[PDB]
Amino acid sequence: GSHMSNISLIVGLGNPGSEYAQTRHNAGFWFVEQLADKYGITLKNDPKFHGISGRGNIEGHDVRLLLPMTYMNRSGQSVVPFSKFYQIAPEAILIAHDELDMNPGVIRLKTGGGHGGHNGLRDIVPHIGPNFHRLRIGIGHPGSKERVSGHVLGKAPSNEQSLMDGAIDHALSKVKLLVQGQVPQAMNQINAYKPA
Ligand SMILES: [Cl-]
Ligand SMILES: [Cl-]
Ligand SMILES: [Cl-]
Repeated sequence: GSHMSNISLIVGLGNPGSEYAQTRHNAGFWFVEQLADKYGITLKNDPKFHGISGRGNIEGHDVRLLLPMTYMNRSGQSVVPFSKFYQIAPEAILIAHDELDMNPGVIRLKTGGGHGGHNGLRDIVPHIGPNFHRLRIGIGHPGSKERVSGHVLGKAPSNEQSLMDGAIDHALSKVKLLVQGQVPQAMNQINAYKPA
């Protein structure tokens, strides 16, 4: 199983299919796919856990990566059984997700808290509790609430995409701290990111 607060499972939230791959609600997929390429972790089909998943070495630590293929609001149907099967406690999980309550180009590491309205996190917290870590990738808010599906399922304009891409890149550089259990330092260094 996992061991303490060394991060050993990194989940990226999103929806499957080409039609959703560039949408804001796939920000977590972007981060995990980029992380997998950085470290040479193969993301392969994982039908048992309704996802795409991988396993490999990050900086001397055995780490698993998971992209649920459930659709966002059923993400727990992948995350929960996967984490349970591999005996990964919440404290060793990082979930990367889009965050409506933060600007494009803002990124933060958070431990605990609720779903903040995010329909993927909403499907996970009831089962494993809140005590996992989150990489909150700011995407902005559309203003109004009847309109959240339109914003998160949109493809950001180029300036906003560039801001998110820079924040994600910064966070990739801090995964070494996370897999080493240096959550406080990683939090400080991630949360200090500015785009310019
Ligand atoms: Cl959705
Ligand atoms: Cl935060
Ligand atoms: Cl969160």
